Amino acid sequence: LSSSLKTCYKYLNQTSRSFAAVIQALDGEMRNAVCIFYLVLRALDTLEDDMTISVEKKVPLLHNFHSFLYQPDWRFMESKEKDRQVLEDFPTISLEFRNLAEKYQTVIADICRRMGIGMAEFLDKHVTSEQEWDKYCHYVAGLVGIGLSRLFSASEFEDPLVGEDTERANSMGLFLQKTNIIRDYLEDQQGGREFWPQEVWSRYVKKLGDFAKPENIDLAVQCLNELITNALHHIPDVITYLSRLRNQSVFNFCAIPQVMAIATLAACYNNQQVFKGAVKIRKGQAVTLMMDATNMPAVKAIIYQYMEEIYHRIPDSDPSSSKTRQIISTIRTQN
Ligand SMILES: COc1ccccc1[C@H]1OCCN([C@@H]2CCC[C@H](C(=O)O)C2)C(=O)CC(=O)N(CC(C)(C)C)c2ccc(Cl)cc21
Repeated sequence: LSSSLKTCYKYLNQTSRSFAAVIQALDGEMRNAVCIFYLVLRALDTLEDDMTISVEKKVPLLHNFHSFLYQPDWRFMESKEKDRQVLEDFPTISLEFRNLAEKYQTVIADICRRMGIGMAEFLDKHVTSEQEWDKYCHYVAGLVGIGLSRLFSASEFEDPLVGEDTERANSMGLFLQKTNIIRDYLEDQQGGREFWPQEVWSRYVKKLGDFAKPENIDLAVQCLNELITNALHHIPDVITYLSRLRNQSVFNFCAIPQVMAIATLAACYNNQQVFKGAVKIRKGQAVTLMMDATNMPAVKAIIYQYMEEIYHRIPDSDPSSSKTRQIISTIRTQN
């Protein structure tokens, strides 16, 4: 490994922690292409996230980020976020980008161009409709699923359908992103961020911060249940997506995040604790999920088990109850 690629893997371990191993297990040219894409997206996210960067400066940064990949000297020295090293040392990451085969460079660049446009559009707004929530999630997450899929197909480790079916790929990203958004309600509130869709929360309370107050806990949990029900709608696509993967290392890479998201949603379902802190699955639970999630029968078994758990906890008076039961039933009877 060049020193510059070695530095990239150091940043990958610093940024992705124990998921770094799963990336490092990817076969052949996939390994480096995903590592670099991971880092480049981390840089883009860090720009988007940084509230100390003004809108007039942020918009050009997001629009032009795809171009910076091709500018050997481009870096950004003014960030105040946790992962700011990937921006300060962007030249090292962009050098390794430019060492990828062109078929992987062009995927990453195109994705960054489109994600930038979409991120720039949401600087000025909160998410209103569920349709807008899917549009926002496409920009920040769904496009990541689509990019990764295109790397898998372009490397020829997976059939071209994996890269072409943008909707199944998009669903992979939306499932993770909506799960994060749901779970991070309170941490977001405290950082002054709002991602729950206004059209949903506005039917329970007047302001989204209201869900943190004790008198509204019943309403908060109803909204939580409704948004979780929304996220579950992506699981048929997730199953379809995973069922097409033929490469073991790619399977594990895609499957492990999804089962951990499923278990997280199950933990969060009808759970007051979402409104008081960060509900997380136990480390030993996570490890077992990661070790188990390596073939379709086992992933389906995990999904069905957590969905049955949710099913049996649905309160009769929950306003989303028959929608929750309906999507769980669809998932169960598909595979
Ligand atoms: C659409 O996303 C995928 C599709 C197929 C395969 C992998 C991913 C995903 O990585 C897995 C999620 N993840 C870990 C996995 C282990 C448990 C960890 C935990 O905190 O519990 C979280 C990540 O660190 C990265 C991440 O969150 N995203 C998803 C986003 C885009 C919704 C923010 C991500 C970013 C870039 C790249 Cl190159 C991949 C990924």
